[PDB]
Amino acid sequence: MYYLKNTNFWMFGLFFFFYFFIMGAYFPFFPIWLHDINHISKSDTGIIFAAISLFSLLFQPLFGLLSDKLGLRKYLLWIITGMLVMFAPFFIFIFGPLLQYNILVGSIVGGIYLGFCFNAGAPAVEAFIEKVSRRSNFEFGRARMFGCVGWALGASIVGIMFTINNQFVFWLGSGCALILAVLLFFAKTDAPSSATVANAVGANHSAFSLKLALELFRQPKLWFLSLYVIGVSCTYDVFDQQFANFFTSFFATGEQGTRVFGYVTTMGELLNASIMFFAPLIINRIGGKNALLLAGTIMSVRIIGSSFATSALEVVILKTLHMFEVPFLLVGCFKYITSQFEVRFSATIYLVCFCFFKQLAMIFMSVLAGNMYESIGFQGAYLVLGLVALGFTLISVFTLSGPGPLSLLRRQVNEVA
Ligand SMILES: [Hg+2]
Ligand SMILES: [Hg+2]
Ligand SMILES: [Hg+2]
Ligand SMILES: [Hg+2]
Ligand SMILES: [Hg+2]
Repeated sequence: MYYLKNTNFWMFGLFFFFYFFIMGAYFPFFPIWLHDINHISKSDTGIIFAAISLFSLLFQPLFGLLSDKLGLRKYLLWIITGMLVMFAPFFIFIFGPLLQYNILVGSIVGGIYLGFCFNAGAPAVEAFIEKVSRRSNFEFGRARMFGCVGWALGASIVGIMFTINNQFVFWLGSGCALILAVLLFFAKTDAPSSATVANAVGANHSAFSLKLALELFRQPKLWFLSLYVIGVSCTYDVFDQQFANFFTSFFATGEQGTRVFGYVTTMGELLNASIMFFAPLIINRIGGKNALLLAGTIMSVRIIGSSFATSALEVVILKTLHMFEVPFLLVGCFKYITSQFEVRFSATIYLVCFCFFKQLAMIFMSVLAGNMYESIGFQGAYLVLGLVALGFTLISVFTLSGPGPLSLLRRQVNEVA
């Protein structure tokens, strides 16, 4: 019972909530803002994203690999709030008024960093946050699942306030988020007490270097998954960047796609959370490769089925699919890698693939798409990618590591012993 009476948690669980609320604003209703407010084109919206990644690549490495040597000092994660402070002004006064104010290239860029206060940041947050509750102990797997209510809830009500007014919203971005978020930095915690008074006494560190990667580039198990991720991911994550202006049309007004598109993500959280608190064994029984393979066919169905969307309702089910696979793509991504590759390579794997590869591919495939959408329409563009996507999955069938090699009852045991 070191929670109801204890602080940090009862605190860093709020900051952790009041953050995602900012998400529930940004990441869902961005395209809408762009298209529906800045009447911005489909081959140009593309650029926005294409641009982002470059900084969700160009940052996660500088960030991520800093936060370590930061300690329990809040310095980084403080100058992240000094952004989510200036949300409104930026967005209304300099983002769109640079985008819309036609001069695009040059400005997208000059506004693709407050893109990091989410992608690079979010982890930089979560990460730093646990060390906060690795010290004043409790477990945060009960603290984050506190901050996962803010996005769910932040979604619905922003869909509503967006129609009421697409701008009141950019003001809860600052208040709703900044002030409180950073006011939750006055009760803050520090100074190392009955364990680890240096970065080596109790809590170690997980490093990566040159020659490991050179041994990874060596390993084939990589090249094949490195494919599955670059092929069937970068891909499907394009479909999702703009599968909103597609969703919207189908309905009566604008207060439809919107007021209700939000209504779905939201009603598609529980469905996601209640699936996962479950997914573990579901996976360690179903294997790993298959847990991705499953994750695969779905997202591919999703893409494909979208090139056929003739009904609004449809796109409403074509949606539920999404948060119906992220668990498997996520839980799968793990229980697999850590089952086919060396513990030492681990973290490395998550750069040689994620913070570096997909982010590159995804960067281009956003523009290939960007244009393409406006060449055969979402639908047609959709008939392309989706097919491409579902194409790699089939391959990957042969490309991925077996469910039981020569040492699974000898090389892997970590959750068992
Ligand atoms: Hg907010
Ligand atoms: Hg791709
Ligand atoms: Hg969650
Ligand atoms: Hg993942
Ligand atoms: Hg990177």
